[PDB]
This record gives sequence, C-alpha cells and structure tokens, in this order.
Amino acid sequence: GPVPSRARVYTDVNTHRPREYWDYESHVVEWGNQDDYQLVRKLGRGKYSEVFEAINITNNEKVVVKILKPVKKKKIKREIKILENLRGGPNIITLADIVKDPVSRTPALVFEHVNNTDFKQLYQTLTDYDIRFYMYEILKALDYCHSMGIMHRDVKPHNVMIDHEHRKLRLIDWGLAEFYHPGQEYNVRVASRYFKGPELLVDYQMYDYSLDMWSLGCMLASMIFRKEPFFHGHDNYDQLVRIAKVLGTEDLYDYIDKYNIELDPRFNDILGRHSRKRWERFVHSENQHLVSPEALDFLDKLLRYDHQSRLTAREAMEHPYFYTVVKD
Ligand SMILES: Cc1cc(O)c2c(c1)C(=O)c1cc(O)cc(O)c1C2=O
Ligand SMILES: [Cl-]
Ligand SMILES: [Cl-]
Repeated sequence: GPVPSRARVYTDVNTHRPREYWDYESHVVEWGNQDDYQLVRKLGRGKYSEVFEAINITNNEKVVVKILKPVKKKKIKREIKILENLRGGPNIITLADIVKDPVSRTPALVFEHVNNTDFKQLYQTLTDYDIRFYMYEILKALDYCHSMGIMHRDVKPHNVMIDHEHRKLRLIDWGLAEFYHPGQEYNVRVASRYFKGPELLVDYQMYDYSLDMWSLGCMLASMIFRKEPFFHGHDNYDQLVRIAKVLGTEDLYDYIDKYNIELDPRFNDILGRHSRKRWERFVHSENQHLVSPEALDFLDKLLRYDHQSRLTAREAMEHPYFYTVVKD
C-alpha cells in the first residue's frame, strides 16, 4: 500500500489539545439575533453558499453575510469551529456572528466587512514590490492557521480579499478547511483545479499543511510570470500533465515511487516524457520586471512534487525574496 506521511511542522498540535478544540461535531453553536442584520445586495453564489453585503443595524456597521446552503451539518460546524479557533489571527477573516436565516432555514455567518474586491481582480497588475508585500501578508495567515492545527485547502486568488487602498488583506472561505491529525487520510476532492497539489492529483490522501504551500506557489507563478493560471489543465488528469511539462516526469516518478503510489493507468497514454524546465523559460519582456533571482529560487522551493520538501509557511517568510519588504 502507500507509504505513510506526516507533516514536518506542527505535527501533533491537535493531539495535545482538548477534544473541544478539534471535535467540531460536538460544537454547540451560539446563535445571535438575525434581526440585527439587513441584507443589502447579493455579492456572490457558490455551491455551498450565497454571499451578501449587509448592515448591522445595531451599530450601523457594514458586514458580509454568508448564508450556508444545505450541505452536511458536519461541514457547517467544521467551518464555524475553525473560524472561532482562528479568530483574531493575522489576516484571517473575522467571524462576527452566527444567525439563523428565516427564509433559508440555515445558518448564516456574519463577517466583519471587507471591500468587495478579490485578489484575482488586482494580482495581475501589481508591482514587484506589491507582489512581495501581499505574498508576505498571505504567509502570515497560513503560518497562523497551520500553527493552530488547520489547513485551508482552498488557497486561490478568489479566496484572498484585498483592500489595496489600505494595503490590507484577508484569507476567506474556510468551508474546505480541516484539522490536521497525523496519519489521517483526507478527501482529495479539495482545492480548485489549477491550484490542486500533485498529492491530490495522484490520489494520495495522507497530506498536510504543505498542500496550501503548493497552492501559494501557483499563485506566485501566475503573478511573476503574468500567466493566469500557470498550470492550465483541462481536467484533473491534464492538470498533472501540465505540471509534468514544467517540473518534468522523472521527479514525478521519484515522488510517486517514494510514497509507493501508483498512477491511474489512464496516464499511460497522456503523460509522456518531459524534462524539468529552467524557470527562465517563462520570463519575457512583459514580465521580467517582476522576476528576480530571489523570486525564482523562492518559487522553485514551493513548487515541488514532494509535499515534504516544500518550504513551510515560516521558512517561506525567512526567504531572501522578502528582504526588500519593510517589516512592521
Ligand atoms: C464576492 C464575495 C465578496 C466578499 O466580500 C466575500 C465573499 C465573496 C466570500 O465568499 C466570503 C466567504 C467567506 O467565508 C468570508 C467572507 O468574508 C467572504 C467575503 O467577504
Ligand atoms: Cl472534505
Ligand atoms: Cl506551514
């Protein structure tokens, strides 16, 4: 069978916690007053929720209300508990309240207001300096949640809300987040296609926080090379082929051989043989101002097949790429 794997950091954080911290299924939700909130405008709808601009009429402040679609009671308490555990953390969206919507008959999460502008709307027009700046802000959120025993599992531009005027960033949509427990096998049907790590694409279930670091790498590659998305697969199989055309097939086989994983035989007719490409191949006159030796080294250390070999969030924050960013 497959060889087991463990996170190399924050491995045992949940094993030492009281049950109450990670046992989300036992969580007793504390309900506020739906009457406090007036819905203003529908901002978005996904498979799991509809999101609204609203106002809290008890203090006149703007808020965002996310009305959860019926999904699985388990997933609802999981998101709630994760949001409560992470509250006040660096660049983590703040859950202000939880109420029952009278029409949907489901929970509605109330978040402190953020500007209705996601990172996807900005990240292709940032300066070199600002790419570094906002990458560091995203890393603060990731190292915090990882240190708290939680992996986000859906890191992507749409899940980073940015207020560029105020140089402010929040990581949102914790509906796919999970608690990391060593030796646990997780669902590989997480993350969005272009941001899925190789572990997901080869069906390796014993993954960890390092999944998020692959996703972050994909974002970085897209920004510095001005290529959206960087790995542009037409489905989940072709997604792995697109990765292999950059990182090469020999290191892919080394990865799957390390963990004693077998590829879906469906790959035999599509994967081929590909050399590792040098990162300089993606540099051109229109993106070169965004590329530096430090950027390429950093990217190279995020986009590794072997999840155990990727930089952790904290190691990433130590990287020379961030030396030019002013620290508070
Ligand atoms: C179009 C859009 C605008 C937003 O402001 C949010 C979202 C979507 C959103 O999905 C979201 C999810 C979430 O878990 C917390 C949020 O604050 C949010 C949001 O704030
Ligand atoms: Cl899941
Ligand atoms: Cl980490």
